[PDB]
Amino acid sequence: MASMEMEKEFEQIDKSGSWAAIYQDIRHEASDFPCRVAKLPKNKNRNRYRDVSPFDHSRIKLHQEDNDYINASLIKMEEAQRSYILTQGPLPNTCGHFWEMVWEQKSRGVVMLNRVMEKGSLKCAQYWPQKEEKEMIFEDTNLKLTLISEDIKSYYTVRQLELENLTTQETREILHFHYTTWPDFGVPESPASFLNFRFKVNESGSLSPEHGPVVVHCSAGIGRSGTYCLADTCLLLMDKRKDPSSVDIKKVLLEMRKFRMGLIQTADQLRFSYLAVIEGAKF
Ligand SMILES: [Cl-]
Ligand SMILES: [Cl-]
Ligand SMILES: [Cl-]
Repeated sequence: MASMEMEKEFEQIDKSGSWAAIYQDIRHEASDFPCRVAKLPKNKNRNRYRDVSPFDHSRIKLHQEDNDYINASLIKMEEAQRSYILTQGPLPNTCGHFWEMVWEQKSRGVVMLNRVMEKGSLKCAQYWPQKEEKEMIFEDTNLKLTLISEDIKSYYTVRQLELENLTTQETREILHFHYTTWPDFGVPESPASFLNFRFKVNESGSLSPEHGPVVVHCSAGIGRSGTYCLADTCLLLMDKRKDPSSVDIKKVLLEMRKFRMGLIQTADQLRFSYLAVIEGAKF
């Protein structure tokens, strides 16, 4: 019943053509916090986009002795009982930092929402190994990463990776959930594949409470990644709440934007998030 209620509002926004107005209201209401660390001169080459930075209060800090900076934010959705690390696609010089973050934060799942190249432009470095016999060694952070197997499906691929801390020789299995079919322009026409992908992430065990937060990225870590986090958080809230129809997607998005700027980068992404929540509410 909460799906039919939200669907009638959705149809009202469609008929009004008010998606852009609602979206601009969100942009205007969104939190503004300092990002002084991200903007230090020494961090210039650690940011893929000069206009997308983590706030100081929620940034993930690396623990090794150097420079603690990575373009990544901890989004703690307390009522939904889930935290997420949203991060940019790693750069050629930050793939060691990325896996150091995964190790130190105890994450067991990585959700990737882009292809490495799209429309003939690079969105992310090739930060995992494509071939079993060609493992990756990150000499700066002393980590080794091996492809163990992969399950390639028509719309997404799940890879079983082994991440080894070369200092301690401890190994962990990391699952790489790679949504490979987001369209080159716009958003998916239907959220069915997106929701089936989310189900596979949530059923994998990689997001058990015993493990650290899932790491989610796209190219900047705000648009497609914001859509995934927003839909997942809203659907979780529909279980936490006594009345599932009380979940207000705009309010949830504003709460997420306390922890990372720019989440949801277009009105079409906002509409898609509503559509995904409406459909997932049925199930
Ligand atoms: Cl500096
Ligand atoms: Cl709410
Ligand atoms: Cl924005």
